[PDB]
Amino acid sequence: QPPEEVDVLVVGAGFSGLYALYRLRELGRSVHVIETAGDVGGVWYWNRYPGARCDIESIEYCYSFSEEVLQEWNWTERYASQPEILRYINFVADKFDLRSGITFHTTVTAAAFDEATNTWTVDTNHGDRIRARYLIMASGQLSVPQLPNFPGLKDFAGNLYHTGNWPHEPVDFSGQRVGVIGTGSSGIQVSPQIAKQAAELFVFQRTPHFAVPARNAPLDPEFLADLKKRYAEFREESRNTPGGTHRYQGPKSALEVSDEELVETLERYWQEGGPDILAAYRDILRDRDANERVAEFIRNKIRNTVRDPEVAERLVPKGYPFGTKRLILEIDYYEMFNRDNVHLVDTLSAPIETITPRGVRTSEREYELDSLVLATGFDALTGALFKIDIRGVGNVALKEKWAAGPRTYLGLSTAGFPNLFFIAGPGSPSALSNMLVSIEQHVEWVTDHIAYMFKNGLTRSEAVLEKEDEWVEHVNEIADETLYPMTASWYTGANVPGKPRVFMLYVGGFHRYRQICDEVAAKGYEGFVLT
Ligand SMILES: Cc1cc2nc3c(=O)[nH]c(=O)nc-3n(C[C@H](O)[C@H](O)[C@H](O)COP(=O)(O)OP(=O)(O)OC[C@H]3O[C@@H](n4cnc5c(N)ncnc54)[C@H](O)[C@@H]3O)c2cc1C
Ligand SMILES: CC(=O)c1ccc[n+]([C@@H]2O[C@H](COP(=O)([O-])OP(=O)([O-])OC[C@H]3O[C@@H](n4cnc5c(N)ncnc54)[C@H](OP(=O)([O-])[O-])[C@@H]3O)[C@@H](O)[C@H]2O)c1
Repeated sequence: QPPEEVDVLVVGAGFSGLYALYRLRELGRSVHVIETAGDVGGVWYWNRYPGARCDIESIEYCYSFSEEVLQEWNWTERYASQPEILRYINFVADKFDLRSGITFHTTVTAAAFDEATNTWTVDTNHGDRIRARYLIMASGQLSVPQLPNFPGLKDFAGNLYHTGNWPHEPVDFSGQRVGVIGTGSSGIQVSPQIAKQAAELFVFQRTPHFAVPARNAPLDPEFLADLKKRYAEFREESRNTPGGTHRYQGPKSALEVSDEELVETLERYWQEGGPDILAAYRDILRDRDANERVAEFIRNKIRNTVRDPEVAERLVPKGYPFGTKRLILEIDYYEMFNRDNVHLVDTLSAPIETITPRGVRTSEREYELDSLVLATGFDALTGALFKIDIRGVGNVALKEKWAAGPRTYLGLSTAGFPNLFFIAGPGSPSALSNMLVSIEQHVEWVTDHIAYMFKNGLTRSEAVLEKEDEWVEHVNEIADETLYPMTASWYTGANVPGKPRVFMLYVGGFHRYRQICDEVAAKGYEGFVLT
């Protein structure tokens, strides 16, 4: 399959890769995609665990580049399940004939820039060697699964799973003793599903994460049909926001309100369900005292959800500000702890010492299990790039240049590595926004930039070192006026032993970040040198 030479090579056929392929084709450029999976979808291809589902409403979490897709697709529920989102992606891939520009089952292993010819040379684990003028890394944010770091993993005699690499056949847990290690979004979704089959489920929790009710519901096909009438308009309202959704931006400070107004307001959000409570007051993510008032409200709801008070109290998040680890949407997760066959193992109080052939040993006891499910997250934001031998000008490795944390101009490019773009990764809003908004804007800005280079007969595009250092300082400085750096999250690299602890995302909001990108492009790509 892959061509020997191409204007642009794209790595990844998730949402980012697919749109890049599509837009570059519309721009008359030759383009080709390489993708490790057997088919399209990215995260929605790999994460097939039971209960997988989006936590941005279906009507917002979708593409907007095609009116036809917008008119014809029918979402069915407030939050789409993984199988549904996979169906939407295959729909889009079919409509635009995308598979013809993609090599599947192939991992990019190395890429090196050649200064003499201004081109990337890209190698794959099949021994393919492709020459591209431009290299676009659409390889994802949460795409390399992280195992936890525990001795004895290869000794466990039962069945071992990671939610990011879930089998393609359903997994039958009927009558088994099952462990789940991890209580982020993945563990919160997969656990209630396993609880329904397992003889016994042990949920091994380290830090409790904050979760609020999803309140999933059927979508009214009326509502849908009206939405369709003004769908493009509705999406531009989402693009003019900090978060890339219709979330209300609460104008008040959580400190200014009385306790009663605070409870009556938070009750409304709690009842309506969904993540919008994050923007209920302007300073929840800027001030510890404001944050703590909302945090206490959430924590009280949790204590009131679980009958046994001792168990309830082990579920209550402590030690970090609400919203600074990704807020989770839960569906009958806290309720699940009321069931007889469901056990919370608090591993802050009894740390896991080892996995054994039988199960898990903590400092207090051994748990015998037939299956162990790892909901332990991902090597975020940089994990997928670091799996590739990427070499830039003067043979600098990206893995070395970014060894103290990612260094980029606008998150889009890094100096010393010309003709290379990252889609929706570090240095940009990325997962701080609805990713379909983040992704569409980067794919357009990059592919426009490329078209602009061909139009003008230029062949080399590079971020100016001083602009990149200035950008990094800026990212760091605005993060430091929020509570985000205060907490060990995958946003700061806490997912991975030994990884540098640096908050990796642009927090100033999608809207502002887009303003800045447009202004840069409008000045002919200021902070880039084009030759
Ligand atoms: C389970 C899950 C649920 C999510 N829910 C939401 C949500 O509700 N809202 C939201 O905004 N975001 C969500 N996200 C974030 C998600 O990352 C984005 O929404 C979006 O799906 C990412 O798209 P992408 O194409 O950029 O990357 P991906 O979907 O991850 O696709 C990248 C692809 O690149 C491939 N690849 C990587 N390295 C190589 C290589 N070296 N060679 C070849 N191929 C390679 C991978 O196999 C993968 O298929 C979720 C993430 C996860 C993991
Ligand atoms: C709904 C929806 O859209 C959806 C669904 C799924 C994913 N997503 C998106 O992807 C992101 C990642 O979510 P996730 O759940 O896969 O990963 P996580 O958030 O990194 O939680 C990892 C968990 O494993 C625990 N843990 C880690 N190491 C450990 C160890 N050594 N020992 C024991 N435990 C270990 C870790 O414990 P602690 O103390 O917090 O480090 C934590 O409990 C999400 O944020 C969304 O962006 C969205």
